[PDB]
Amino acid sequence: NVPHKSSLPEGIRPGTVLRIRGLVPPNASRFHVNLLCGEEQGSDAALHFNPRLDTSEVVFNSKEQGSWGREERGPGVPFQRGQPFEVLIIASDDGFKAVVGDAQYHHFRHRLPLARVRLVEVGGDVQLDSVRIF
Amino acid sequence: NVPHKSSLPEGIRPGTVLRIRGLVPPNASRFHVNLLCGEEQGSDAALHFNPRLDTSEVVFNSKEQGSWGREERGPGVPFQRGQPFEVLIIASDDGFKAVVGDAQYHHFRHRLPLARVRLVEVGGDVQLDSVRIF
Ligand SMILES: O=C[C@H](O)[C@@H](O)[C@H](O[C@@H]1O[C@H](CO)[C@H](O)[C@H](O)[C@H]1O)[C@H](O)CO
Ligand SMILES: O=C[C@H](O)[C@@H](O)[C@H](O[C@@H]1O[C@H](CO)[C@H](O)[C@H](O)[C@H]1O)[C@H](O)CO
Repeated sequence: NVPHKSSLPEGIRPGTVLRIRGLVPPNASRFHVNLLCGEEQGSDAALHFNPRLDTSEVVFNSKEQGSWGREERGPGVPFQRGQPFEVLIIASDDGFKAVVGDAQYHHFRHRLPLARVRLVEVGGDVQLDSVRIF
Repeated sequence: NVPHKSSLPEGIRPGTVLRIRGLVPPNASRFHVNLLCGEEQGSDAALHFNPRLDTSEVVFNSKEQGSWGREERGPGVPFQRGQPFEVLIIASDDGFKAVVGDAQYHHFRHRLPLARVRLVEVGGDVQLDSVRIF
């Protein structure tokens, strides 16, 4: 599938909503949504949101200087192979709210300053219908 | 039609998202989304968002101590009688972003402080499928 990768040169601020609509392929392993602080491979990640169909979990984390932080896991897995989905990633002063379907799923407190984010990437085993930043 | 009215006793903040899904009746005239600062119908309004199918405009305004402020109008009318719609009202530190469909429609600067909001009303000529505060 074609991934999404787009620059946020003015950054994101509290009140930013990333809306992602798509379908999990029937043979999917994992896909990811990253909010990154640079363009180079290995750049710091303010948020890594990683639905894992192969291991029935959704992992949240950050990355600084090449190292992963403490993993946070949401409750259950609100994604199914072969099914469409809608995700909101909502930025506040305190963190990122992940909404899947009709309910908040998990809240990830900021570890890196939000002002460091300047790129969004959506990739892995996912068919994207739309990616929008409001 | 059945309206929505729910309390926000803790107020709202940058990163609050109101997601409204519904259908505009085929003979609709107007409907509204209000963020109010009290429990009475005449309570101050931090946001009054008023799609008007009868006069082909969408009006934004605030109300304080019984008086309306300066009206703001969006570009065109992204609603149609008989059609379903999705609206996001997204709060930032600077204002409310109104998203309709796949695009930001208008940005309305705060006239009232966010901390004063404590009620959300959705009513008028509209059929509501979902009202959520994220
Ligand atoms: O934590 C242990 C779990 O068993 C597993 O989550 C971890 O995997 C990485 O997790 C990263 C996010 O913390 C990121 O997703 C990366 O891509 C993954 O390889 C570990 O490295 C070990 O397997
Ligand atoms: O032609 C534009 C007019 O300015 C018209 O829009 C005004 O309508 C009110 O507008 C309010 C929001 O400003 C709110 O919607 C109220 O319910 C409406 O009666 C009123 O006739 C005069 O103030």
